[PDB]
This record gives sequence, structure tokens and C-alpha cells, in this order.
Amino acid sequence: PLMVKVLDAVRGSPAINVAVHVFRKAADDTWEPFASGKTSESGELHGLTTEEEFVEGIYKVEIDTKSYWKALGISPFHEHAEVVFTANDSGPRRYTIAALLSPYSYSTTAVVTN
Amino acid sequence: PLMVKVLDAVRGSPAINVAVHVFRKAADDTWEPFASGKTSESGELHGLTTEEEFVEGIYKVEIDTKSYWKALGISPFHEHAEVVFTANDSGPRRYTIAALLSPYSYSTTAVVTN
Amino acid sequence: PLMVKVLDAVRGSPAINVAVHVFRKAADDTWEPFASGKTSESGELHGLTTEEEFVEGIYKVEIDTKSYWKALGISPFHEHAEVVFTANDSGPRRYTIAALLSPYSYSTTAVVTNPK
Amino acid sequence: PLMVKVLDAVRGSPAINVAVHVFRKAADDTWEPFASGKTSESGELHGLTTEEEFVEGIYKVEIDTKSYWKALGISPFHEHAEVVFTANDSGPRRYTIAALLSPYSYSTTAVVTNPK
Ligand SMILES: Oc1c(Cl)cc(-c2cc(Cl)c(O)c(Cl)c2)cc1Cl
Ligand SMILES: Oc1c(Cl)cc(-c2cc(Cl)c(O)c(Cl)c2)cc1Cl
Repeated sequence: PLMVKVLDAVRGSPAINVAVHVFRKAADDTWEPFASGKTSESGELHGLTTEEEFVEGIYKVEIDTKSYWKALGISPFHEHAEVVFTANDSGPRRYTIAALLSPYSYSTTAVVTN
Repeated sequence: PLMVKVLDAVRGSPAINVAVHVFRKAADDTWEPFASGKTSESGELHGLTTEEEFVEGIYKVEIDTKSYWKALGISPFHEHAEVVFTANDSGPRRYTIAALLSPYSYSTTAVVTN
Repeated sequence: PLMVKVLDAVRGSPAINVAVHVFRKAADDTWEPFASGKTSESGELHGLTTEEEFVEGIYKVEIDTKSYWKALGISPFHEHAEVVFTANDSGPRRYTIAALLSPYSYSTTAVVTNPK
Repeated sequence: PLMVKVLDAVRGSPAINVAVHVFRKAADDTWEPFASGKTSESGELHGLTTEEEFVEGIYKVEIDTKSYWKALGISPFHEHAEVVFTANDSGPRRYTIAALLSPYSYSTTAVVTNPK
């Protein structure tokens, strides 16, 4: 039900080997670790969760952009890129969170489908 | 070697049934029709060309954004979105041209891979 | 030293009356309130801080996008847009944090200048 | 009535000395030169036209991104960024055309206001 895709706007490529951490907001408003991984050669991270586990709630996707740029020897602005959203059962069932990265900027969108 | 992908930033979805026209710059600097189609349910348009036909040169991808918004009953700013680039044999062989559409804005990127 | 600018990609306009909260990471690693305000009719928020107060640190600028969209009758995807960055670590700079908002997407950039 | 603003997403700065050419579609469907200039140190290009000259029509703003990147040692993807729009069809408006540039990507938006 959840896929994260990261692209590099400097090289025109997938952003490969980017660390991604997913958190779920707890009852006490803290962020509890949920799923994590590193993007593949396609810039994608699949297999984070299952339909059973991915219940309604507020989730945060944290993308380690700073390490990505530093590994390319490029000085970046942001510490990370964070995407925070509510999962809703009334909407479509599959969520792609995409991010398009530059050193001093990023774009992010959601593609939510059945 | 060429795929076009169009996304809708208002609905969080693929942009389906969007007309896309591809042109190649001729020797006299005019744009000659090359390929065209309409995006699929996934927002993608595959099958535009073949490796044999997609020689080095300057290409233009024109995305009919205005008709897309008008069909949703939404007033848009742009007449269309145009992406103009050089195909280069020294670079990677596969080109994805992606566009993320809003009524008064768009983002576009290239994902160029082997 | 710090300005925030927010634009609306649906209407082609400034995003007016957007709430913005700025935090600074404390020595104990918590986010401390630093400053807040709302965008003006130009989509800009000035006057958040001073060059004396805006010391080195890790700052978070939280833009309350959800409240903004809901008031237009759009049920948006994101809770907020957060921008996290180290500031002033090579001496004072001027920072503009800009965001371009859609219901299911946003772009953000920084314009960083050196006052001399 | 028409301002163009260009930002650099790699450096976090205005995109300075970017060439911009504006065209207007003629009655014979050709693109007629309308006005041109280069972005200033703020990344802005003012003074392209007047409210009298900027009549109804279909306009193209061509931003010469390739030349800009090449001068930074980046071989970019696009030839240029072109923005095509109908202007002033409900009376005069003020238009800001903004672009945020990366070597393989750009974003563009419009801010359209009504002077009253
Ligand atoms: O498959 C995708 C490709 Cl190729 C591109 C984008 C994508 C994502 C963002 Cl944030 C953008 O600004 C643009 Cl222009 C494309 C998204 C997906 Cl899901
Ligand atoms: O003054 C500005 C104007 Cl008009 C536009 C942007 C701006 C900001 C983002 Cl995030 C964009 O994707 C685009 Cl295309 C423009 C920024 C500033 Cl500071």
C-alpha cells in the first residue's frame, strides 16, 4: 500500500541508496518507527508495509537528502525532506510518495490510486 | 527509448487521457511531427518510438494541459506545457519525461537511464 | 534575516493568511519554539526574527498547509510542509524559504544571501 | 504588467543574467518578437512592457536555461524553458512568471493579480 520514489534533478536519474524512514504518530503525539529502507537502483523503495499493518493514521516519511548530496560531494541546504500525511480508508488504497531533489530545493507529490 | 508520464497535483493521481505530441526539429528549424498519443490510466504514454527512429536531435514534447483542466471544470493558466531537449547518444539510452501539473504551475523532470 | 513566502499553484496567487511556526533545535535535541506568524496579502511573512536572535542552529519552518486548503474547500494530502535546515553556521546569512502549494504536492526552495 | 523571476535550485540563489525572450502570437499564427531582457542580480526582469503595449493575446516567455547552466559547468537537459499563456483577456492583469531551475528539471508558476 506504500511506495516511496526519489529522483535527482541535478543528474536526471533515480536517487539510489537514499535512506528512508517511516514513522506513525502515536497516541501521545510522538513519532514511532514504522518502516525503513534504502532506495533501489530505480529510486524506489517497495515492501515497507502490508495492508494489514498500514491502518488509518498520520504518517511521516523522512528522506535522508543530506547524506545523498554529501556522498556526491555536493553541499545541500536541508537536513532531510519530511512528508507528513494522513492515511484514509475512504480514499484510494495505494500510496506513492515521490520526491524530486535538488541541493537547495525539493518537490514532493502523492499519487494515490486503487 | 522515450516515455512520457503526467501527474495531477490537485487530485493526487495520474493525469489520464492527456494528449501528448512529440516533434523533432528539422534542418530548417521547423518542428516536424514525430509521435503522439494520450496518457493511459497510469498517466503514462509508452510506445511513442523505437530505438531505430529516435536518433540524436532536438525534440519537443507538448502536453495538452489546458484541455485536461477544462475537462475537470478547472480554469488553467497555460496553453500547454512544452519540454524541449536534445537526445544524445553518449548519455543513457532511456528517457522518461515527467510532468506534475497544477492549474497555474507545473514541474517537469527527465529521468535518463541505461 | 528570515523571510517565508508561500504561493498557491491552484489560483496563481499568493497564499495569504498561512500560519507559519519556526522552531530551533535545543541542546537536549528538542524543538524549541522560535517564532511564528502569518503570511500577508503578498504571501510573505517578515519580522520573524532579528540578526542578534537568529544564531547558529538547526531550524524547522512549519507551514500550515492543511488549514489553508481546507478553507478553500479542498481536502489536501499533507498535514503541513516542514523545512529543516542548518542556519548561520558560517556567519550570518539572509534566508528566504519559499513554498509553492498544491492540494497533493508542494515545492520548496531556499534563497540564501550574504549581507557582506 | 509583466515580470519574470528565475531562481537556481542548485546554489540557492537568484539566477542572474538569464536571457529571456517574449513573443506574442500574431493573426497569422506566427510568434512575433514582443520583448526581451536579462535577469538582474535579484533574478528579476522588470521593464519588459507597458500596460498600453501588453494587449490581449497569447504570449510565450522563453527562458534561456541552457546557456545559464553551461556557464556553471553543467551540461543541462533542456534547451530552454517556455511558458505559454493567454494574457489580459478579461482586462489588464499583472503577471509574474517564475521559474526554479535545476540541470534536469524546472518548476514554473504564475502569480496573476488585478490592479483594480
Ligand atoms: O514515476 C514518477 C516520476 Cl518518473 C516522476 C515523478 C515526479 C515527482 C515530482 Cl515531486 C515532480 O516534481 C515531478 Cl516533475 C515528477 C513522480 C513519479 Cl511517481
Ligand atoms: O518570489 C518568489 C516567487 Cl515569485 C516564486 C518562487 C518559487 C518557489 C518555488 Cl518553491 C517554485 O517551485 C517556483 Cl516555480 C517559484 C519563489 C520566490 Cl522567492
